[PDB]
Amino acid sequence: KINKIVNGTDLTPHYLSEPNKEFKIYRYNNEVYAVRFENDEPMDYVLMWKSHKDYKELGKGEQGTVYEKTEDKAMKVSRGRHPREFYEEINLHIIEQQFFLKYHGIQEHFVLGLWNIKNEENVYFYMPKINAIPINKKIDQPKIEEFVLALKELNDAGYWHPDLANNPYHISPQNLIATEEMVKTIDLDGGFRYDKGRVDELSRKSLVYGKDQWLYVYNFIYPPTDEEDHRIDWRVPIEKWYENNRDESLSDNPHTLLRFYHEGLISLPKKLAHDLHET
Ligand SMILES: O=P(O)(O)O[C@H]1[C@H](OP(=O)(O)O)[C@@H](OP(=O)(O)O)[C@H](OP(=O)(O)O)[C@@H](OP(=O)(O)O)[C@H]1OP(=O)(O)O
Repeated sequence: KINKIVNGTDLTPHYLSEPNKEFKIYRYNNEVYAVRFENDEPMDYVLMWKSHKDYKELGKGEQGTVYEKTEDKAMKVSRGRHPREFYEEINLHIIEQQFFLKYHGIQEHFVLGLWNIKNEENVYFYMPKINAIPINKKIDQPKIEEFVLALKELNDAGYWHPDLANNPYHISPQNLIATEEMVKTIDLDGGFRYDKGRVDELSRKSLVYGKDQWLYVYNFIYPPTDEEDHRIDWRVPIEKWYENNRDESLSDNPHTLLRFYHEGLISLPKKLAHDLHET
């Protein structure tokens, strides 16, 4: 497919800054791809969305207005005003992140896309359309645990979600989507967050919360209880540890996770505790 895809329709000038030495955008068999080039030769590809070469509203509110351009592709209009080069840089980072997701087989859990900048005064965000389904907790637990373990794999690599769980006291469940087979997360039109070398108080705290983000989401949905089956407040023992272990996260110290887990102060996915216990 590699060589077949690069024989398709070149859409690069509509998304990335021309010319780009590493990434191109191609259409091939009703599929838009992001192709990665090395030696000036194509090496790998990632699928972005399906193509069909007043729209219906899919949503509107805090996160912005999303339309239905086609039945396989959503369109999120931009609210801010920025230069073209601002959305091009975001696209390049999304593509890099998109490859990471592929290499680790977790791409299905995260809805990414690309900002279309061919009209600088009409910039919208294309992404796959997904059919949401009211998420349950009693029966969807395996799917939710599979997403949390995927998000942990993301957090361990330095990436975290910009609007899902900024800290133990903030959660945006609306950005958790359940489908027939799995749980996904949306509101990633800006890509994932990552450290940039800044050391101010806000950026250092954010980097700690970013590595334990997966833990906050899980404990918000499945918090621990006592013998009376009353909700144990997991936030307090976690924050207490943070204030006494500056610039250190719980994921980076697996010995403390299992300790808080056996002590009944935090909840962990089923597979994580077993993989930490045996290994
Ligand atoms: O004529 P183009 O410059 O190549 O633009 C097309 C066009 O979108 P617009 O003309 O509205 O900008 C297609 O829509 P149709 O005319 O076929 O209805 C759309 O294909 P979709 O049907 O899926 O919307 C396609 O977008 P894509 O092929 O990436 O999915 C997009 O090309 P661009 O991606 O460059 O905007």
